[PDB]
Amino acid sequence: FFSTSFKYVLSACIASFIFGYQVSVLNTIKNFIVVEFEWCKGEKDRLNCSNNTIQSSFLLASVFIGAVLGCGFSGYLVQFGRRLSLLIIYNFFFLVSILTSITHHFHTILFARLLSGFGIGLVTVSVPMYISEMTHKDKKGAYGVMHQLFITFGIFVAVMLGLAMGEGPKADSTEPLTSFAKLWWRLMFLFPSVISLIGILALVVFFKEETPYFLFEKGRIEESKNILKKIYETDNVDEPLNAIKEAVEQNESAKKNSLSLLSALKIPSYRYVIILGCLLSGLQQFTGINVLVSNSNELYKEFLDSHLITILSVVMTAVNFLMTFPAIYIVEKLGRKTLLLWGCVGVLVAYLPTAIANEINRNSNFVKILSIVATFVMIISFAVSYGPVLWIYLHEMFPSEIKDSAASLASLVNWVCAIIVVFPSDIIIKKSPSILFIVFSVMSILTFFFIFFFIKETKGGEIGTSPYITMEERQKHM
Amino acid sequence: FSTSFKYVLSACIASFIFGYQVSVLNTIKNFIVVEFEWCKGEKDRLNCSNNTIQSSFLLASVFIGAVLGCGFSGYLVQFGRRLSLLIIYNFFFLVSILTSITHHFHTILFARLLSGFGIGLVTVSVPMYISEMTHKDKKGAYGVMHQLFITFGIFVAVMLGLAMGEGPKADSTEPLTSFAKLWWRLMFLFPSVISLIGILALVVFFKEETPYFLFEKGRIEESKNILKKIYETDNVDEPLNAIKEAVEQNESAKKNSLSLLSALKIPSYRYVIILGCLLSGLQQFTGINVLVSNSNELYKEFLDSHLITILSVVMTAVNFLMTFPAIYIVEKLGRKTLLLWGCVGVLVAYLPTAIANEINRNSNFVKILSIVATFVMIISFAVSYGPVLWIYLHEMFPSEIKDSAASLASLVNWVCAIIVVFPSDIIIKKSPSILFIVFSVMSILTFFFIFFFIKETKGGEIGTSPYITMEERQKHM
Ligand SMILES: CCCCCCCCCO[C@@H]1O[C@H](CO)[C@@H](O)[C@H](O)[C@H]1O
Ligand SMILES: CCCCCCCCCO[C@@H]1O[C@H](CO)[C@@H](O)[C@H](O)[C@H]1O
Ligand SMILES: CCCCCCCCCO[C@@H]1O[C@H](CO)[C@@H](O)[C@H](O)[C@H]1O
Ligand SMILES: CCCCCCCCCO[C@@H]1O[C@H](CO)[C@@H](O)[C@H](O)[C@H]1O
Ligand SMILES: CCCCCCCCCO[C@@H]1O[C@H](CO)[C@@H](O)[C@H](O)[C@H]1O
Ligand SMILES: CCCCCCCCCO[C@@H]1O[C@H](CO)[C@@H](O)[C@H](O)[C@H]1O
Ligand SMILES: CCCCCCCCCO[C@@H]1O[C@H](CO)[C@@H](O)[C@H](O)[C@H]1O
Ligand SMILES: CCCCCCCCCO[C@@H]1O[C@H](CO)[C@@H](O)[C@H](O)[C@H]1O
Ligand SMILES: OC[C@H]1O[C@H](CO)[C@@H](O)[C@@H]1O
Ligand SMILES: OC[C@H]1O[C@H](CO)[C@@H](O)[C@@H]1O
Repeated sequence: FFSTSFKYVLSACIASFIFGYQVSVLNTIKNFIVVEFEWCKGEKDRLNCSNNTIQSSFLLASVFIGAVLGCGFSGYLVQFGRRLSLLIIYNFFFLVSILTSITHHFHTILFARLLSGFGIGLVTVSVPMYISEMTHKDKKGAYGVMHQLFITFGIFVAVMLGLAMGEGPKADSTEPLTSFAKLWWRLMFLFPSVISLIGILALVVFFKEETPYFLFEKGRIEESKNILKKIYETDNVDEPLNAIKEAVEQNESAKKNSLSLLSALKIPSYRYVIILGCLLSGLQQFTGINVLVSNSNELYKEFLDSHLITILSVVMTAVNFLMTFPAIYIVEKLGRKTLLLWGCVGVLVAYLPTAIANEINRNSNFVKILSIVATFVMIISFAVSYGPVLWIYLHEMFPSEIKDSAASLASLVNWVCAIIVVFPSDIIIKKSPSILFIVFSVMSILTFFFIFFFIKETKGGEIGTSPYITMEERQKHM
Repeated sequence: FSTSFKYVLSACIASFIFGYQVSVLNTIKNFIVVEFEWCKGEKDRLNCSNNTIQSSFLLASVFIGAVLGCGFSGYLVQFGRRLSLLIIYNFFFLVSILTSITHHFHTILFARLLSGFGIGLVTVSVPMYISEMTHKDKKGAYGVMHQLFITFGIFVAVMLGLAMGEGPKADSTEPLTSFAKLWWRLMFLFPSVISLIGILALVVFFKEETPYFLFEKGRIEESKNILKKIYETDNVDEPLNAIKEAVEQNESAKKNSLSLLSALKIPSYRYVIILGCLLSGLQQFTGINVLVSNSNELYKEFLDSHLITILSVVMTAVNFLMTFPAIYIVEKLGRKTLLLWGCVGVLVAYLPTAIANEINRNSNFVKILSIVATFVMIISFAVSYGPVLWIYLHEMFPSEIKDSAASLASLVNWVCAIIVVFPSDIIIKKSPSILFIVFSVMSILTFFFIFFFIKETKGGEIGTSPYITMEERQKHM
């Protein structure tokens, strides 16, 4: 259904779109910066050299480290508001897009990409929590899948705009880049400025209210009543205010007992749910998803040419975008634990045979075809499950007293594990893919058993509840 | 050097960064011109048309950013004064970082645009913070600290550029020294370290907000606490009542929906608003920013490179030394007196030079007269108009529009900088007699405007203005 809840969640999905677009737009056009910026002007080949590898590694380290920092600071910025965080995100990305688009050196664009990763880190926490507190509880997951839905649409859009370009600068060539190339790569960088302005317009014109949970939590009880009546489309909103009123009584009880996130870590009951979130969020990167997102080109560069890789990237990202839709219906109909475990199964289906085949014959044609299609398996499984479900889960698994802080910590762990996985995986897939893919298979099975034994279902809960800490296991202790 | 002094110095670190970011670009610009190679397609590597165009753009970006920063600081300060200082510090930390690593005209232009945004934030936030963290009897004396450290920042900026050689020759082609390629980025970055120092100072010792704002927003007991902290005495009910009346006038004004534009329709408020705008913008018609912005362009014609070095150093040092006497005089004499004497001084500086250029444009003594007249103008501005304006704008408004109108006037100052400096940069190139006679006419006009319209504001309680009286503020619609 397209309700008021849906309009507001969509308002936040613009920040989600900027998330995805900034994740992938660098990789879309990086050959053209390598040529234009003359990173390899001393070697025979202009797209591949020592200098390019070094600096292009840093241009990803920027995104990931800035996302670590941005998720860390999202915990203290959301303290001062959710809708505020969306306006900060939009106003921030507007300027960072401008700067990225006007840089003429590796340092300025490294700075701009680190700022862009900080924006990513803000979005990761801000948008899913906003959707968590701005939605009908029955539809928390359906609309939380919209977060990842629009992230994926951002990636797909970034890939689609690059095809308006010339689809390659000759590497062996000494030919300067086309004027339209030199322009459209900067224009692609700047497009998110327009998108940011659109988000700001939508926030300031139509969707002015903040989340009912927050307003009730900060004393403005009648503004809570108003915006909750507006997301629920009725004057009768007793039960959601009961959810919010009890969760907020819990927040202030905990703050009376001085239960900061660190103090809760000295409490076992809270520490268990916290570390469960940390591990579920850090394991999302052990799929190698950003090994494929960052090095979508570098992986298949051994056995494929430019045209097929263009088409591959397009259909890969489009399949990614189209497989998030089913998750909208699955996350709610089945449950989150269910879809998560099915995702593990899909990723194992993908990785184990590539490991086996590479162990048989790395240089096999069957191995190359199998690599292509196993990649698509990983994508179809990731897009319909873990992707959406993690950001849905993290803002439903935590008690109200540490709901916001714990979510930011888990998102920080997500980006830190991205650092852990992506950068060594591109060393190992170069050396021995069998080691890599057997590790990812074992991680699929390990994560499966972890989720099966420890991870509990979270569908349908009111705001500020956890299946890990009952009500009495948290008020009296906190 | 009371507690109020500690708090105002905490705010004056931002004033230091203000001045530094203002003159640091101009101090080392030759070096960037050589690195970025804006004029390499000619025989002369420092002087060409493209340099003129892009340098004018860099200065205009700073000015436009200051306009935007003051206008936005009006809306920012309602969320906090010390908050404005924090946002400014973080902002300039990262802007100094970016300014330091720029390698193109566009990135450094964008960097200076943001630097000007922070400039405009400071221009409004810092004088207000000092206005509300000090004794009502010492608002002016501590308000000079703002401009005192501003001038100190310009002095530091010019001083550090001397550690360089100033050997990016116009006739040479020799590549810049490694230390030279390093030091101007280090100078752009130094305000990052200074921003860190300021953030530290604010967050550790000077945690409390201003009493006026705290009472404006409900924290009455914390208003009392920080009031007793700055005043070093607990029974300070009189400042609390000044705040109570100003804040009650604020709440009653918002009750009738008094925004700045709503006050513009009531003549009572519109009068003091346009007085503020005019007094604030008239500070720029002294030609002070024509000299600060185009310091080298004025004396490159009759002065050599080393001679420009010493002249800039000593006039900037004089600016800084002569901002000190205002600290005592603003409180001993008042603002109107010191303003009128400043107009006198500026006329003494310009009018002899104006007539002298018509006497003999190419006179050996006209150059000497211009040097002495420059120092007369510098001394005149630094001790009076410079310090006094930002003191005046945060005492002359009723509290219903105190912050909003203060921000509007501080904005107008920067708009007038644009209206003056660039037409001045073009006119002084043609006929200094006309420009100096116009600046002298402006001295006379400013003198009479201040003389007839501008009232004394010393000793007024916070939220008090000599233009609108307490019962007049009540005048029901
Ligand atoms: C977050 C972004 C930070 C990027 C800058 C990190 C420090 C890089 C060291 O300085 C570099 O030294 C080179 C000569 O040695 C110069 O060619 C180059 O211009 C300069 O930048
Ligand atoms: C206490 C919370 C109230 C703040 C929200 C009020 C409505 C939205 C205002 O957002 C505006 O977005 C612009 C982006 O261009 C900013 O430039 C501008 O400064 C800011 O005012
Ligand atoms: C409140 C005191 C701190 C609790 C310490 C954490 C260990 C107890 C948590 O129970 C867990 O329940 C799961 C059922 O879903 C089991 O599968 C799992 O084996 C078990 O560990
Ligand atoms: C879920 C994983 C999705 C991975 C998608 C990452 C996209 C980055 C791949 O860059 C590709 O480089 C080519 C030139 O080299 C371009 O022609 C092409 O447009 C672009 O797509
Ligand atoms: C985290 C990985 C994301 C899924 C990608 C699946 C396999 C990608 C193909 O890899 C490439 O093909 C051969 C193996 O198939 C190797 O010989 C080659 O060195 C490797 O670069
Ligand atoms: C109150 C008036 C303040 C005016 C100060 C303006 C400073 C900018 C002038 O540039 C000067 O040019 C030289 C090379 O061009 C530099 O070496 C020198 O350090 C610098 O000072
Ligand atoms: C890149 C350098 C690191 C930037 C970090 C910015 C400083 C954190 C924000 O400041 C804090 O805001 C609170 C407002 O309530 C105050 O309570 C507290 O005293 C103050 O310290
Ligand atoms: C904002 C102005 C500050 C005070 C003015 C005095 C210092 C500048 C002097 O001007 C310069 O010296 C001669 C004027 O006597 C002219 O020959 C020359 O064309 C002119 O460029
Ligand atoms: O969907 C692809 C992206 O989503 C994840 C976060 O949800 C990122 O790590 C990944 O690059
Ligand atoms: O030191 C003089 C400076 O003060 C004025 C602001 O009051 C600036 O324009 C000028 O650079």
